[PDB]
Amino acid sequence: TTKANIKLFSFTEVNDTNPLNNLNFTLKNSGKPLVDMVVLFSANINYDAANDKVFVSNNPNVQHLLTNRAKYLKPLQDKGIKVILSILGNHDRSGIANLSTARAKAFAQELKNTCDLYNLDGVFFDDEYSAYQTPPPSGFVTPSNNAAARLAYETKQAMPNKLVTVYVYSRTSSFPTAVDGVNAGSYVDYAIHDYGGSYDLATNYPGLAKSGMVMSSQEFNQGRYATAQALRNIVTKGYGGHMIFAMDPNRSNFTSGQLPALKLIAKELYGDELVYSNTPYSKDW
Ligand SMILES: [Zn+2]
Repeated sequence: TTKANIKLFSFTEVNDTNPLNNLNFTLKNSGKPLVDMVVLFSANINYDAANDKVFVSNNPNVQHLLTNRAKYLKPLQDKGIKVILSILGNHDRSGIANLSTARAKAFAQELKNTCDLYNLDGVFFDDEYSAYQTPPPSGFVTPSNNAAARLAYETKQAMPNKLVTVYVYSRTSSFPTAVDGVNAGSYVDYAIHDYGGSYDLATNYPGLAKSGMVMSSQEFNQGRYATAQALRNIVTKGYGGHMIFAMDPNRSNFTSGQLPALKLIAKELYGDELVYSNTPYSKDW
């Protein structure tokens, strides 16, 4: 009748897959889409040495989708699916976890600009691949969860109506110290576990409610799947979401690995049945 209030996050590797594939899965009884949020993986954080500015760097694949958002993103949004832009390190001195307070304020502004320009629903922070320097260059600090917390906090302040989501990994795995006297629960909307993670996040992000905790993420390319027991645990403990990374009906493992997992999610999380459309969406770029 109605879809359970457990959000399914689907991370689409834009270098490989068309995000419209997220439309191909429906819940038989409720008639609703299986996927609640699509994360475009991923844009990058980069440093412009000339203007000493940190900026959102989009590779040709991300750019393609943003540029053509009426084609690739609007159809998701029209169905009520939220579209989130991931931000990842990109081999230079800048990253998610080493901005000074001033730089964090400036980057949060950049994020806000990007989200406004392309009508994005929020961001996902993943602190990986930056080439952090020692000692820290000018306007950068030693990488730390506290510096990451500052960025997440400034991002929320810049766009209070949009989603701020973080990875339970590296320096965004915990924000135990208030920022300007505000707790994590006040600026983080969702914290997403690394593959198979299932522990409670309340102490990692003080103030974060169970509804903001995304558990036992699956990796559909590598074939790292959740058990039925792990999914039932989400329902019985009252957690708010689940995540799947790199779903792609065009990959050779779809029938043998992906589909059975998607059917298990429909059953265990939503107590319903999966309907797969069988609509081709290829990387047409
Ligand atoms: Zn690279």
